[PDB]
Amino acid sequence: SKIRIGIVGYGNIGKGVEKAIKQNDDMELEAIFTRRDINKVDSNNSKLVHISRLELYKDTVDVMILCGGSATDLVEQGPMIASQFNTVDSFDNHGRIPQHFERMDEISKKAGNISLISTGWDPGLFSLNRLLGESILPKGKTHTFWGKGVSLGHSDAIRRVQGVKNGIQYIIPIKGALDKARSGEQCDFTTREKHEMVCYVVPEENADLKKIEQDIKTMPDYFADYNTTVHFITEEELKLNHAGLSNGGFVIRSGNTQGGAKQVMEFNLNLESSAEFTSSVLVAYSRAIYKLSKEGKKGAVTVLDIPFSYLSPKTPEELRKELL
Amino acid sequence: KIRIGIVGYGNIGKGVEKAIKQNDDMELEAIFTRRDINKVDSNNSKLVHISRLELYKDTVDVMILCGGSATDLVEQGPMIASQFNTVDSFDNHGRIPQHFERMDEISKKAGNISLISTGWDPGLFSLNRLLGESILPKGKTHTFWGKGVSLGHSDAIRRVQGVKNGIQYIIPIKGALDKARSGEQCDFTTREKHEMVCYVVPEENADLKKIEQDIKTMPDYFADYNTTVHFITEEELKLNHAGLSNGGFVIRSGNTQGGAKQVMEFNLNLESSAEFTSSVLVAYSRAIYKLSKEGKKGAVTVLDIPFSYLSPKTPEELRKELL
Ligand SMILES: CC(C)C[C@@H](N)C(=O)O
Repeated sequence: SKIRIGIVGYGNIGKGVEKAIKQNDDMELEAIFTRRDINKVDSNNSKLVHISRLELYKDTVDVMILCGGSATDLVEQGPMIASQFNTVDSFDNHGRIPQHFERMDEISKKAGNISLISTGWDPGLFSLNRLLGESILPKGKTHTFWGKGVSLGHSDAIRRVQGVKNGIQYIIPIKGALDKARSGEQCDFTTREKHEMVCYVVPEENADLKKIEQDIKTMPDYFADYNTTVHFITEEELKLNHAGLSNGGFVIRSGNTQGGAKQVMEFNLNLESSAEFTSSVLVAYSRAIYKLSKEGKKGAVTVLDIPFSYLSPKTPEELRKELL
Repeated sequence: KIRIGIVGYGNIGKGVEKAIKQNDDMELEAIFTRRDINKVDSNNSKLVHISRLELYKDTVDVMILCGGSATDLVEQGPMIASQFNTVDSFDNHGRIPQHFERMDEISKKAGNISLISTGWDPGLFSLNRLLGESILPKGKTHTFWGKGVSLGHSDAIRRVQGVKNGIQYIIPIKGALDKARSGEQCDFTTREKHEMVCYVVPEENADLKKIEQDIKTMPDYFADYNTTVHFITEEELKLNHAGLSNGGFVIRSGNTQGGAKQVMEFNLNLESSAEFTSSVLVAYSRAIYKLSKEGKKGAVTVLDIPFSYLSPKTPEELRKELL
């Protein structure tokens, strides 16, 4: 009697979900729904099933994990899947979450299913800690930094600069800003003080390195506001040391108690593989959604509504005995 | 609007009183002391003798037990829970299963809800231990205790012979902390994570100080740690060791299929441990108030409470601001 999981999208995240499931004995992978012609994408990968056949699994999948491979799926179609299954997604457009919730709630609701939106680390785990922090320390500041990680957008930008063969960009929290937050001295940070950007560029033969550097550093919207460093490297080093699959970040609540005493709470992640971690979180929440659906819960939910006890396959007593 | 009653007025109780002031949606109804009426009327303030607890029925939504004493809670807890929704910070991990059972039985009878073992540990750290092993099933969880007093160990020493008053500190080892943070995965011994430093005021007859080294051999308390010992005057203990600060770390180091290193960390750096613990109790009282109005009865732990219940903001507001 294991939890039957369905995967939609076979990009890095779906690949990770399939992986995570192996680390979860109480779960089985029923199928991987893809758009690519399964016929040519091998056949020994017995779990692969074409997206056109999704509906045929309406009764064999307990939780459908949406790992949409960037397109219309990775934002629009989950609503179509919620109409048929209990789902879990990591919709990451913070500004549009209120709307995504509205829509998903209606569907999952009248369909009698349950849909979990925006889980992962941010949104997801960082969200939970932002809430915990301001809930426990009502008087204070909340600072979220996004650990060393790539920005697809900024990388494409770098590529539009004259004389740039190829390149990559990283956003990195500034240590000095972290140290001050970690100290109880409450304060607000300017954009320039929280994060710095680091680019590794492969120049064309003869290109005007100093020009490229400034073209990137003074680039409006993307870099103008941040201290940016440009390192020039070869195509070999680019491929070897900048796969760009890692990430991390910090959530810090710097506050004071009534008497004025300093109190600091911090939560952070260091991810060698950002995608595999997100997937692991997706799977864990799948366990929670399964329980919830069985309890007969309906509508859309966020990690903000789920007790941590639901993320574990252990019983209530085992937890209170082992972890409390 | 949430009417809070404080039971006990030590450091935590004082802390709850202050924290209530940081919550516009909450009101302090009274502070219950064990002190004899033989005080000074009430000395003004919100102080009320414990004997009058019964009288506040239907005028208190949540009783926050700031008694401070695991053993006292064993009996007093059920007592209160039979009359009010309660919130305590029962900190004896080893006996939490028993406390839950007792509090559960009672609270269900009276139709009330009792939240036990909240605080930073048990409480917040328990939450992260769970989150940690839930997201990274394959890995190792390590908990450290920042640098501060370890109350229990402070009494165990006060029970020693030639000692009449003393204090101890628990201190994480930078070396252990870094390894944990390296996603290297491994097992640590008690002696590898923390060292103990004691400060004791002896002399019950200038008593044998070297036999006071019967503290370093104390089973379950020291001996498992490199325990450094010092002796001082009780003036040098009040104006030098008002150990209010404390902190800790919960590190989950693990690997996802394929061996990629994944590290999660939660830590606290508290200038005033008690006050922090107090803010946690209040935040959770809000959650208990809500569950209460929803009709939940019986005992619960932080593991059963959705984080959204700790905030006075609405669900739509949280999704918009924090999600
Ligand atoms: C839209 C995202 C996939 C990439 C964007 N956050 C960026 O880094 O530009």
